[PDB]
Amino acid sequence: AEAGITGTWYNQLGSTFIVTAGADGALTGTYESAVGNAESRYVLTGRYDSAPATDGSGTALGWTVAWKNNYRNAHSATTWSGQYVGGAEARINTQWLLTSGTTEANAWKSTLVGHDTFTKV
Amino acid sequence: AEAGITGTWYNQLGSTFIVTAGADGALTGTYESAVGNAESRYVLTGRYDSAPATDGSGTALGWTVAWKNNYRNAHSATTWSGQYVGGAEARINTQWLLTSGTTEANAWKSTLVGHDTFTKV
Amino acid sequence: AEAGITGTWYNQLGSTFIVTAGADGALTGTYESAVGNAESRYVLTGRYDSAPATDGSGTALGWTVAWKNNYRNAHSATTWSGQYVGGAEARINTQWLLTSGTTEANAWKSTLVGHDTFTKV
Amino acid sequence: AEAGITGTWYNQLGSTFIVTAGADGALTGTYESAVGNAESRYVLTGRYDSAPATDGSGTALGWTVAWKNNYRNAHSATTWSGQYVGGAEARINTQWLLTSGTTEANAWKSTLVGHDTFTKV
Ligand SMILES: O=C(O)CCCC[C@@H]1SC[C@@H]2NC(=O)N[C@@H]21
Ligand SMILES: O=C(O)CCCC[C@@H]1SC[C@@H]2NC(=O)N[C@@H]21
Ligand SMILES: O=C(O)CCCC[C@@H]1SC[C@@H]2NC(=O)N[C@@H]21
Ligand SMILES: O=C(O)CCCC[C@@H]1SC[C@@H]2NC(=O)N[C@@H]21
Repeated sequence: AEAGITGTWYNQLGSTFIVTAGADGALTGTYESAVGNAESRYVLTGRYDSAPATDGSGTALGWTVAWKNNYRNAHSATTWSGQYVGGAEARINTQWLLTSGTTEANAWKSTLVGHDTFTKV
Repeated sequence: AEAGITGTWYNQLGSTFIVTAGADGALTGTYESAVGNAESRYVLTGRYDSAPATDGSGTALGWTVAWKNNYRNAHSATTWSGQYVGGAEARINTQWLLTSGTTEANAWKSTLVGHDTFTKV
Repeated sequence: AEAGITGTWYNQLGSTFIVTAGADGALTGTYESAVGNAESRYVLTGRYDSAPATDGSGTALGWTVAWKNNYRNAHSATTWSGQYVGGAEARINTQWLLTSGTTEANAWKSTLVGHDTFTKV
Repeated sequence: AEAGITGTWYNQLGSTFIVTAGADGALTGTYESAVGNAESRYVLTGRYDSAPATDGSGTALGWTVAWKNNYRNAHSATTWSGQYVGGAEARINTQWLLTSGTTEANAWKSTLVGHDTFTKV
Protein backbone atom coordinates (compact mmCIF):
# COMPACT_ATOMS: atom_id res chain seq x y z
CA ALA A 1 0.00 0.00 0.00
CA GLU A 2 2.42 2.68 -1.23
CA ALA A 3 -0.27 5.25 -2.05
CA GLY A 4 -2.29 4.15 0.99
CA ILE A 5 0.51 4.27 3.54
CA THR A 6 2.14 7.47 2.26
CA GLY A 7 0.85 10.52 4.10
CA THR A 8 0.59 12.27 7.44
CA TRP A 9 -0.98 10.31 10.34
CA TYR A 10 -1.89 11.14 13.95
CA ASN A 11 -2.28 8.78 16.90
CA GLN A 12 -4.53 9.04 19.94
CA LEU A 13 -1.92 11.21 21.75
CA GLY A 14 -1.56 13.85 19.01
CA SER A 15 1.79 12.53 17.74
CA THR A 16 2.59 13.10 14.06
CA PHE A 17 3.94 10.39 11.78
CA ILE A 18 4.98 11.51 8.28
CA VAL A 19 5.81 8.56 6.02
CA THR A 20 6.64 7.65 2.46
CA ALA A 21 6.32 3.99 1.44
CA GLY A 22 8.94 3.08 -1.18
CA ALA A 23 8.16 0.64 -3.99
CA ASP A 24 10.75 -1.72 -2.53
CA GLY A 25 9.04 -2.04 0.88
CA ALA A 26 11.01 0.79 2.52
CA LEU A 27 9.53 3.31 4.96
CA THR A 28 11.25 6.65 5.62
CA GLY A 29 9.94 9.84 7.23
CA THR A 30 9.66 11.83 10.40
CA TYR A 31 8.12 11.32 13.81
CA GLU A 32 7.17 13.91 16.41
CA SER A 33 5.85 12.91 19.83
CA ALA A 34 3.28 14.86 21.80
CA VAL A 35 4.66 13.31 25.01
CA GLY A 36 7.81 12.11 26.73
CA ASN A 37 11.46 13.11 26.57
CA ALA A 38 11.14 14.52 23.07
CA GLU A 39 10.84 17.70 21.05
CA SER A 40 10.55 18.48 17.36
CA ARG A 41 11.07 15.89 14.62
CA TYR A 42 13.02 12.64 14.64
CA VAL A 43 14.13 10.44 11.76
CA LEU A 44 12.37 7.09 11.30
CA THR A 45 13.20 4.05 9.20
CA GLY A 46 11.05 0.94 8.64
CA ARG A 47 9.85 -1.81 6.29
CA TYR A 48 6.41 -2.99 5.10
CA ASP A 49 4.91 -5.91 3.19
CA SER A 50 5.03 -4.59 -0.39
CA ALA A 51 2.90 -7.46 -1.79
CA PRO A 52 0.06 -7.94 0.68
CA ALA A 53 -2.35 -10.88 0.34
CA THR A 54 -5.39 -10.22 -1.86
CA ASP A 55 -7.96 -11.60 0.62
CA GLY A 56 -8.43 -8.16 2.25
CA SER A 57 -6.07 -8.76 5.25
CA GLY A 58 -4.03 -5.80 6.58
CA THR A 59 -0.45 -5.05 5.47
CA ALA A 60 2.24 -5.89 8.08
CA LEU A 61 4.73 -3.10 8.78
CA GLY A 62 7.14 -1.72 11.38
CA TRP A 63 9.38 1.29 12.06
CA THR A 64 11.93 2.57 14.58
CA VAL A 65 12.86 5.96 15.98
CA ALA A 66 16.07 6.50 18.02
CA TRP A 67 15.15 9.43 20.29
CA LYS A 68 18.00 11.71 19.33
CA ASN A 69 17.88 14.85 17.16
CA ASN A 70 19.71 18.21 17.21
CA TYR A 71 17.71 19.46 20.20
CA ARG A 72 18.04 16.42 22.46
CA ASN A 73 18.88 12.85 23.23
CA ALA A 74 16.63 10.68 25.41
CA HIS A 75 18.95 7.67 25.00
CA SER A 76 16.04 5.41 24.02
CA ALA A 77 14.44 3.79 20.96
CA THR A 78 10.85 2.87 20.09
CA THR A 79 9.70 0.20 17.66
CA TRP A 80 6.15 0.08 16.33
CA SER A 81 4.85 -3.22 14.95
CA GLY A 82 1.38 -3.28 13.38
CA GLN A 83 -0.68 -3.51 10.22
CA TYR A 84 -2.19 -1.03 7.79
CA VAL A 85 -5.94 -1.34 7.13
CA GLY A 86 -7.28 0.42 4.05
CA GLY A 87 -10.74 1.70 3.26
CA ALA A 88 -13.15 4.50 4.06
CA GLU A 89 -11.42 5.18 7.35
CA ALA A 90 -7.87 3.87 6.85
CA ARG A 91 -6.02 3.01 10.05
CA ILE A 92 -2.63 1.80 11.28
CA ASN A 93 -2.97 -0.41 14.39
CA THR A 94 0.27 -0.94 16.29
CA GLN A 95 1.94 -2.18 19.44
CA TRP A 96 5.27 -0.64 20.46
CA LEU A 97 8.28 -1.32 22.64
CA LEU A 98 10.27 1.61 24.12
CA THR A 99 13.74 0.69 25.34
CA SER A 100 15.96 2.95 27.43
CA GLY A 101 19.75 2.42 27.59
CA THR A 102 20.18 1.31 31.23
CA THR A 103 22.90 -0.07 33.52
CA GLU A 104 22.83 -3.86 33.99
CA ALA A 105 21.34 -3.50 37.46
CA ASN A 106 18.30 -1.78 35.93
CA ALA A 107 17.78 -3.78 32.72
CA TRP A 108 14.75 -5.49 34.27
CA LYS A 109 12.92 -2.18 33.90
CA SER A 110 14.29 -0.91 30.60
CA THR A 111 11.23 -1.47 28.37
CA LEU A 112 7.71 -0.05 28.16
CA VAL A 113 4.86 -1.53 26.10
CA GLY A 114 1.74 0.15 24.67
CA HIS A 115 -0.36 0.49 21.51
CA ASP A 116 -1.09 3.43 19.20
CA THR A 117 -3.77 3.82 16.52
CA PHE A 118 -3.06 6.19 13.61
CA THR A 119 -5.60 7.77 11.28
CA LYS A 120 -5.31 10.41 8.57
CA VAL A 121 -7.62 12.09 11.05
CA ALA B 1 28.85 2.16 19.16
CA GLU B 2 29.55 2.09 15.41
CA ALA B 3 32.60 -0.18 15.64
CA GLY B 4 30.96 -2.15 18.46
CA ILE B 5 27.61 -2.73 16.79
CA THR B 6 28.95 -3.43 13.30
CA GLY B 7 29.47 -7.13 12.71
CA THR B 8 27.78 -10.51 12.47
CA TRP B 9 25.68 -11.64 15.47
CA TYR B 10 23.77 -14.84 16.36
CA ASN B 11 20.84 -15.27 18.73
CA GLN B 12 19.86 -18.25 20.86
CA LEU B 13 17.97 -19.80 17.90
CA GLY B 14 20.87 -19.71 15.41
CA SER B 15 19.53 -16.71 13.48
CA THR B 16 22.08 -14.45 11.79
CA PHE B 17 22.01 -10.67 12.02
CA ILE B 18 24.53 -8.81 9.83
CA VAL B 19 24.62 -5.08 10.62
CA THR B 20 26.49 -1.90 9.85
CA ALA B 21 25.99 1.06 12.19
CA GLY B 22 26.20 4.35 10.27
CA ALA B 23 27.76 7.46 11.84
CA ASP B 24 24.36 9.13 11.66
CA GLY B 25 22.58 6.52 13.83
CA ALA B 26 21.42 4.38 10.90
CA LEU B 27 21.37 0.57 10.92
CA THR B 28 21.28 -1.41 7.66
CA GLY B 29 22.02 -5.07 6.95
CA THR B 30 20.57 -8.52 6.55
CA TYR B 31 18.63 -10.93 8.71
CA GLU B 32 18.21 -14.68 8.31
CA SER B 33 15.95 -16.68 10.61
CA ALA B 34 16.60 -20.24 11.71
CA VAL B 35 12.85 -20.68 12.29
CA GLY B 36 9.42 -19.72 11.03
CA ASN B 37 7.99 -18.85 7.64
CA ALA B 38 11.34 -17.71 6.29
CA GLU B 39 14.27 -18.69 4.10
CA SER B 40 17.50 -17.00 3.08
CA ARG B 41 18.25 -13.33 3.77
CA TYR B 42 15.93 -10.40 4.37
CA VAL B 43 16.63 -6.68 4.34
CA LEU B 44 16.60 -4.85 7.68
CA THR B 45 16.53 -1.16 8.56
CA GLY B 46 16.87 0.43 12.01
CA ARG B 47 18.19 3.28 14.17
CA TYR B 48 20.44 3.47 17.26
CA ASP B 49 21.53 6.04 19.84
CA SER B 50 24.66 7.45 18.19
CA ALA B 51 25.72 9.42 21.32
CA PRO B 52 25.18 7.07 24.25
CA ALA B 53 25.56 8.30 27.84
CA THR B 54 29.08 8.05 29.26
CA ASP B 55 28.05 6.40 32.56
CA GLY B 56 28.43 2.88 31.07
CA SER B 57 24.70 2.32 30.28
CA GLY B 58 23.77 0.31 27.15
CA THR B 59 23.00 1.91 23.78
CA ALA B 60 19.29 1.89 22.81
CA LEU B 61 18.53 0.56 19.32
CA GLY B 62 15.84 -1.05 17.16
CA TRP B 63 15.33 -2.61 13.73
CA THR B 64 12.59 -4.05 11.51
CA VAL B 65 12.37 -6.84 8.96
CA ALA B 66 9.36 -7.22 6.62
CA TRP B 67 9.29 -10.98 5.92
CA LYS B 68 9.40 -10.77 2.16
CA ASN B 69 12.33 -11.55 -0.17
CA ASN B 70 12.64 -13.12 -3.64
CA TYR B 71 11.95 -16.63 -2.33
CA ARG B 72 8.89 -15.89 -0.22
CA ASN B 73 6.45 -13.65 1.56
CA ALA B 74 5.16 -14.46 5.05
CA HIS B 75 3.04 -11.27 5.13
CA SER B 76 4.44 -10.29 8.53
CA ALA B 77 6.95 -7.91 10.14
CA THR B 78 9.14 -8.15 13.24
CA THR B 79 10.52 -5.29 15.29
CA TRP B 80 13.36 -5.76 17.77
CA SER B 81 13.79 -3.20 20.55
CA GLY B 82 16.79 -3.53 22.87
CA GLN B 83 20.17 -2.20 23.93
CA TYR B 84 23.77 -2.92 23.02
CA VAL B 85 26.13 -3.78 25.89
CA GLY B 86 29.85 -3.54 25.16
CA GLY B 87 32.79 -5.26 26.80
CA ALA B 88 34.56 -8.59 27.00
CA GLU B 89 31.44 -10.44 25.93
CA ALA B 90 29.42 -7.84 23.99
CA ARG B 91 25.69 -8.56 23.79
CA ILE B 92 22.50 -7.19 22.26
CA ASN B 93 19.48 -7.81 24.53
CA THR B 94 16.12 -7.37 22.81
CA GLN B 95 12.38 -7.87 22.98
CA TRP B 96 10.45 -8.24 19.71
CA LEU B 97 6.95 -7.97 18.32
CA LEU B 98 5.93 -10.08 15.28
CA THR B 99 2.81 -8.86 13.50
CA SER B 100 0.95 -10.82 10.83
CA GLY B 101 -1.39 -9.07 8.36
CA THR B 102 -4.78 -10.45 9.46
CA THR B 103 -8.49 -9.91 8.75
CA GLU B 104 -10.29 -7.69 11.29
CA ALA B 105 -11.96 -10.70 12.87
CA ASN B 106 -8.52 -12.09 13.76
CA ALA B 107 -6.63 -8.93 14.76
CA TRP B 108 -6.86 -9.95 18.43
CA LYS B 109 -4.30 -12.65 17.65
CA SER B 110 -2.05 -10.89 15.15
CA THR B 111 1.02 -10.32 17.35
CA LEU B 112 3.61 -12.52 19.06
CA VAL B 113 6.09 -11.36 21.71
CA GLY B 114 9.48 -12.80 22.70
CA HIS B 115 13.10 -11.87 23.44
CA ASP B 116 16.38 -12.66 21.67
CA THR B 117 19.97 -12.29 22.90
CA PHE B 118 22.71 -11.76 20.29
CA THR B 119 26.43 -12.36 20.73
CA LYS B 120 29.34 -12.30 18.30
CA VAL B 121 29.37 -15.90 19.47
CA ALA C 1 -12.26 0.07 44.41
CA GLU C 2 -14.29 -2.87 45.74
CA ALA C 3 -17.69 -1.41 44.87
CA GLY C 4 -16.26 0.09 41.67
CA ILE C 5 -14.54 -3.03 40.38
CA THR C 6 -17.28 -5.50 41.35
CA GLY C 7 -19.69 -6.10 38.49
CA THR C 8 -20.07 -7.42 34.96
CA TRP C 9 -17.81 -5.92 32.26
CA TYR C 10 -17.50 -6.35 28.48
CA ASN C 11 -14.48 -5.73 26.25
CA GLN C 12 -14.32 -4.61 22.64
CA LEU C 13 -14.71 -8.24 21.45
CA GLY C 14 -17.91 -9.01 23.40
CA SER C 15 -16.16 -11.07 26.08
CA THR C 16 -17.74 -11.12 29.54
CA PHE C 17 -15.77 -10.60 32.75
CA ILE C 18 -17.70 -11.13 35.99
CA VAL C 19 -15.68 -10.07 39.05
CA THR C 20 -15.92 -9.55 42.77
CA ALA C 21 -13.21 -7.48 44.46
CA GLY C 22 -12.53 -8.75 47.99
CA ALA C 23 -11.67 -6.36 50.82
CA ASP C 24 -8.25 -7.99 51.03
CA GLY C 25 -7.27 -7.19 47.41
CA ALA C 26 -8.51 -10.50 45.98
CA LEU C 27 -10.29 -10.85 42.63
CA THR C 28 -12.43 -13.92 41.86
CA GLY C 29 -15.04 -14.51 39.17
CA THR C 30 -15.71 -15.87 35.72
CA TYR C 31 -14.51 -15.14 32.22
CA GLU C 32 -16.13 -16.03 28.91
CA SER C 33 -14.42 -15.29 25.60
CA ALA C 34 -16.23 -14.34 22.41
CA VAL C 35 -13.26 -15.67 20.42
CA GLY C 36 -10.57 -18.34 20.31
CA ASN C 37 -10.34 -21.90 21.54
CA ALA C 38 -12.95 -21.37 24.23
CA GLU C 39 -16.57 -21.96 25.17
CA SER C 40 -18.69 -21.14 28.19
CA ARG C 41 -17.26 -19.84 31.47
CA TYR C 42 -13.79 -20.18 32.96
CA VAL C 43 -12.56 -19.53 36.48
CA LEU C 44 -10.38 -16.46 37.06
CA THR C 45 -8.21 -15.40 39.98
CA GLY C 46 -6.39 -12.07 40.46
CA ARG C 47 -5.23 -9.30 42.79
CA TYR C 48 -5.73 -5.51 42.89
CA ASP C 49 -4.36 -2.50 44.77
CA SER C 50 -6.79 -2.31 47.71
CA ALA C 51 -5.48 1.11 48.88
CA PRO C 52 -5.05 3.19 45.74
CA ALA C 53 -3.38 6.62 45.88
CA THR C 54 -5.73 9.53 46.58
CA ASP C 55 -4.44 11.76 43.75
CA GLY C 56 -7.00 10.33 41.28
CA SER C 57 -4.63 7.80 39.59
CA GLY C 58 -6.07 4.44 38.42
CA THR C 59 -5.99 1.27 40.55
CA ALA C 60 -3.44 -1.36 39.39
CA LEU C 61 -4.83 -4.89 38.99
CA GLY C 62 -4.31 -8.21 37.21
CA TRP C 63 -5.98 -11.60 36.69
CA THR C 64 -5.36 -14.98 35.05
CA VAL C 65 -7.51 -17.55 33.31
CA ALA C 66 -6.22 -21.08 32.52
CA TRP C 67 -8.24 -22.06 29.43
CA LYS C 68 -9.67 -25.28 30.79
CA ASN C 69 -13.25 -25.97 31.93
CA ASN C 70 -15.58 -28.99 31.74
CA TYR C 71 -16.22 -28.50 28.02
CA ARG C 72 -12.64 -28.05 26.85
CA ASN C 73 -8.96 -27.48 27.32
CA ALA C 74 -6.99 -25.13 25.07
CA HIS C 75 -3.76 -25.78 27.02
CA SER C 76 -3.07 -22.05 27.38
CA ALA C 77 -3.29 -19.23 29.93
CA THR C 78 -3.95 -15.50 29.63
CA THR C 79 -2.88 -12.78 32.03
CA TRP C 80 -4.39 -9.29 31.96
CA SER C 81 -2.43 -6.44 33.53
CA GLY C 82 -4.06 -3.00 33.69
CA GLN C 83 -5.68 -0.33 35.82
CA TYR C 84 -9.21 0.54 36.86
CA VAL C 85 -10.39 4.10 36.14
CA GLY C 86 -13.48 5.27 38.00
CA GLY C 87 -15.99 7.95 37.14
CA ALA C 88 -18.91 8.69 34.85
CA GLU C 89 -17.75 6.08 32.36
CA ALA C 90 -15.66 3.66 34.44
CA ARG C 91 -13.14 1.62 32.44
CA ILE C 92 -10.55 -1.12 32.87
CA ASN C 93 -7.59 -0.65 30.49
CA THR C 94 -5.40 -3.72 30.10
CA GLN C 95 -2.63 -5.42 28.17
CA TRP C 96 -2.54 -9.23 28.10
CA LEU C 97 -0.18 -12.10 27.41
CA LEU C 98 -1.56 -15.43 26.10
CA THR C 99 0.80 -18.37 26.49
CA SER C 100 0.30 -21.77 24.89
CA GLY C 101 2.03 -24.89 26.25
CA THR C 102 4.47 -25.69 23.41
CA THR C 103 7.38 -28.04 22.68
CA GLU C 104 10.85 -26.49 23.15
CA ALA C 105 11.32 -26.18 19.40
CA ASN C 106 8.29 -23.88 19.24
CA ALA C 107 8.69 -21.81 22.42
CA TRP C 108 9.79 -18.81 20.34
CA LYS C 109 6.18 -18.51 19.20
CA SER C 110 4.30 -19.45 22.36
CA THR C 111 2.99 -16.00 23.37
CA LEU C 112 0.55 -13.47 21.93
CA VAL C 113 0.17 -9.86 23.10
CA GLY C 114 -2.81 -7.50 22.84
CA HIS C 115 -4.94 -5.03 24.82
CA ASP C 116 -8.58 -5.07 25.93
CA THR C 117 -10.76 -2.24 27.26
CA PHE C 118 -13.67 -3.16 29.56
CA THR C 119 -16.72 -1.04 30.34
CA LYS C 120 -19.92 -1.75 32.24
CA VAL C 121 -21.22 -1.04 28.75
CA ALA D 1 2.09 -30.70 37.23
CA GLU D 2 1.00 -30.37 40.87
CA ALA D 3 4.04 -32.14 42.32
CA GLY D 4 6.27 -30.56 39.67
CA ILE D 5 5.09 -26.98 40.08
CA THR D 6 4.85 -27.02 43.88
CA GLY D 7 8.04 -25.76 45.50
CA THR D 8 10.37 -22.81 45.91
CA TRP D 9 11.78 -21.21 42.72
CA TYR D 10 14.29 -18.42 42.00
CA ASN D 11 14.60 -16.25 38.90
CA GLN D 12 17.67 -14.65 37.35
CA LEU D 13 17.34 -11.63 39.69
CA GLY D 14 17.27 -13.60 42.96
CA SER D 15 13.51 -13.23 43.48
CA THR D 16 11.74 -16.00 45.40
CA PHE D 17 8.49 -17.59 44.24
CA ILE D 18 6.88 -20.04 46.68
CA VAL D 19 3.93 -21.88 45.10
CA THR D 20 1.47 -24.66 45.71
CA ALA D 21 -0.42 -26.05 42.70
CA GLY D 22 -3.93 -27.15 43.70
CA ALA D 23 -5.57 -30.20 42.12
CA ASP D 24 -8.19 -27.89 40.62
CA GLY D 25 -5.68 -25.77 38.66
CA ALA D 26 -5.25 -23.14 41.39
CA LEU D 27 -1.93 -21.49 42.27
CA THR D 28 -1.43 -19.79 45.65
CA GLY D 29 1.75 -18.73 47.44
CA THR D 30 4.15 -15.91 48.11
CA TYR D 31 6.43 -13.72 46.05
CA GLU D 32 9.43 -11.68 47.16
CA SER D 33 11.29 -9.42 44.75
CA ALA D 34 15.02 -8.75 44.87
CA VAL D 35 14.41 -5.43 43.07
CA GLY D 36 12.02 -2.53 42.72
CA ASN D 37 9.56 -0.82 45.03
CA ALA D 38 9.14 -3.90 47.20
CA GLU D 39 10.13 -5.52 50.47
CA SER D 40 9.32 -8.82 52.16
CA ARG D 41 6.60 -11.18 50.92
CA TYR D 42 3.52 -10.53 48.83
CA VAL D 43 0.47 -12.70 48.21
CA LEU D 44 0.09 -14.25 44.75
CA THR D 45 -2.84 -15.96 43.04
CA GLY D 46 -2.85 -17.77 39.68
CA ARG D 47 -4.13 -20.64 37.53
CA TYR D 48 -2.44 -23.44 35.54
CA ASP D 49 -3.40 -26.09 32.99
CA SER D 50 -4.24 -29.03 35.28
CA ALA D 51 -4.47 -31.54 32.38
CA PRO D 52 -1.52 -30.79 30.11
CA ALA D 53 -1.16 -32.51 26.73
CA THR D 54 0.71 -35.83 26.80
CA ASP D 55 3.03 -35.03 23.86
CA GLY D 56 5.68 -33.52 26.19
CA SER D 57 4.68 -29.83 25.67
CA GLY D 58 5.00 -27.41 28.63
CA THR D 59 2.12 -26.60 30.99
CA ALA D 60 0.60 -23.11 30.50
CA LEU D 61 0.24 -21.04 33.69
CA GLY D 62 0.00 -17.49 35.03
CA TRP D 63 -0.06 -15.55 38.31
CA THR D 64 -0.49 -12.01 39.65
CA VAL D 65 0.95 -10.03 42.54
CA ALA D 66 -0.54 -6.67 43.63
CA TRP D 67 2.47 -4.86 45.15
CA LYS D 68 0.95 -4.13 48.51
CA ASN D 69 1.71 -5.80 51.86
CA ASN D 70 1.91 -4.56 55.48
CA TYR D 71 5.23 -2.81 54.90
CA ARG D 72 4.38 -0.95 51.70
CA ASN D 73 2.30 -0.19 48.67
CA ALA D 74 3.87 0.43 45.26
CA HIS D 75 0.43 0.92 43.64
CA SER D 76 1.27 -1.54 40.85
CA ALA D 77 0.58 -5.13 39.75
CA THR D 78 2.63 -7.69 37.83
CA THR D 79 1.32 -10.61 35.79
CA TRP D 80 3.55 -13.49 34.72
CA SER D 81 2.46 -15.62 31.77
CA GLY D 82 4.56 -18.66 30.86
CA GLN D 83 4.86 -22.43 30.81
CA TYR D 84 6.31 -25.05 33.13
CA VAL D 85 8.87 -27.45 31.62
CA GLY D 86 9.58 -30.62 33.58
CA GLY D 87 12.62 -32.86 33.60
CA ALA D 88 16.17 -33.06 34.87
CA GLU D 89 16.40 -29.29 35.14
CA ALA D 90 12.78 -28.15 35.51
CA ARG D 91 12.14 -24.55 34.50
CA ILE D 92 9.36 -21.96 34.38
CA ASN D 93 9.76 -19.61 31.38
CA THR D 94 7.68 -16.44 31.59
CA GLN D 95 6.98 -13.00 30.20
CA TRP D 96 5.49 -10.37 32.51
CA LEU D 97 3.62 -7.09 32.42
CA LEU D 98 4.03 -4.57 35.29
CA THR D 99 1.32 -1.93 35.45
CA SER D 100 1.46 1.17 37.64
CA GLY D 101 -1.72 3.08 38.59
CA THR D 102 -1.20 6.36 36.69
CA THR D 103 -3.12 9.54 35.84
CA GLU D 104 -4.71 9.57 32.36
CA ALA D 105 -2.02 11.91 31.05
CA ASN D 106 0.61 9.28 31.85
CA ALA D 107 -1.17 6.05 30.88
CA TRP D 108 0.99 5.79 27.75
CA LYS D 109 3.88 4.88 30.04
CA SER D 110 2.14 2.78 32.68
CA THR D 111 3.43 -0.68 31.69
CA LEU D 112 6.80 -2.43 31.63
CA VAL D 113 7.55 -5.73 29.87
CA GLY D 114 10.26 -8.32 30.57
CA HIS D 115 10.87 -12.06 31.01
CA ASP D 116 11.97 -14.16 34.00
CA THR D 117 13.24 -17.76 34.12
CA PHE D 118 12.70 -19.74 37.33
CA THR D 119 14.57 -22.85 38.44
CA LYS D 120 14.56 -24.83 41.68
CA VAL D 121 18.15 -23.62 41.51
O1 LIG E 1 10.78 9.54 26.63
C1 LIG E 1 11.47 9.18 25.56
O2 LIG E 1 12.31 8.29 25.72
C2 LIG E 1 10.78 9.48 24.28
C3 LIG E 1 9.39 8.75 24.19
C4 LIG E 1 8.62 9.11 22.99
C5 LIG E 1 7.11 8.92 23.10
C6 LIG E 1 6.44 7.61 23.07
S1 LIG E 1 6.89 6.35 21.80
C7 LIG E 1 5.37 5.43 22.26
C8 LIG E 1 4.28 6.48 22.42
N1 LIG E 1 3.68 6.87 21.14
C9 LIG E 1 3.89 8.16 20.84
O3 LIG E 1 3.52 8.80 19.83
N2 LIG E 1 4.59 8.73 21.84
C10 LIG E 1 4.92 7.78 22.90
O1 LIG F 1 6.91 -16.76 10.40
C1 LIG F 1 7.20 -15.58 9.90
O2 LIG F 1 6.28 -14.75 9.86
C2 LIG F 1 8.65 -15.25 9.97
C3 LIG F 1 9.16 -15.25 11.45
C4 LIG F 1 10.62 -15.03 11.56
C5 LIG F 1 11.26 -15.58 12.84
C6 LIG F 1 11.11 -14.94 14.16
S1 LIG F 1 11.34 -13.12 14.36
C7 LIG F 1 11.44 -13.39 16.17
C8 LIG F 1 12.32 -14.63 16.36
N1 LIG F 1 13.74 -14.32 16.31
C9 LIG F 1 14.37 -14.91 15.28
O3 LIG F 1 15.57 -14.84 14.96
N2 LIG F 1 13.46 -15.64 14.60
C10 LIG F 1 12.12 -15.55 15.16
O1 LIG G 1 -7.41 -19.82 22.11
C1 LIG G 1 -7.27 -20.01 23.41
O2 LIG G 1 -6.16 -20.41 23.79
C2 LIG G 1 -8.23 -19.22 24.24
C3 LIG G 1 -8.06 -17.68 23.99
C4 LIG G 1 -9.06 -16.87 24.70
C5 LIG G 1 -9.34 -15.50 24.08
C6 LIG G 1 -8.41 -14.36 24.19
S1 LIG G 1 -7.64 -13.91 25.80
C7 LIG G 1 -7.15 -12.31 25.05
C8 LIG G 1 -8.36 -11.83 24.26
N1 LIG G 1 -9.36 -11.16 25.09
C9 LIG G 1 -10.53 -11.81 25.12
O3 LIG G 1 -11.57 -11.51 25.74
N2 LIG G 1 -10.43 -12.91 24.34
C10 LIG G 1 -9.11 -13.05 23.74
O1 LIG H 1 8.40 -1.43 41.64
C1 LIG H 1 7.28 -2.06 41.92
O2 LIG H 1 6.24 -1.59 41.42
C2 LIG H 1 7.48 -3.48 42.30
C3 LIG H 1 8.18 -4.29 41.16
C4 LIG H 1 8.50 -5.68 41.54
C5 LIG H 1 9.65 -6.32 40.76
C6 LIG H 1 9.52 -6.78 39.36
S1 LIG H 1 8.08 -7.80 38.83
C7 LIG H 1 9.01 -8.21 37.30
C8 LIG H 1 10.44 -8.50 37.75
N1 LIG H 1 10.61 -9.87 38.25
C9 LIG H 1 10.95 -9.91 39.54
O3 LIG H 1 11.16 -10.91 40.26
N2 LIG H 1 11.05 -8.65 40.01
C10 LIG H 1 10.75 -7.65 38.98
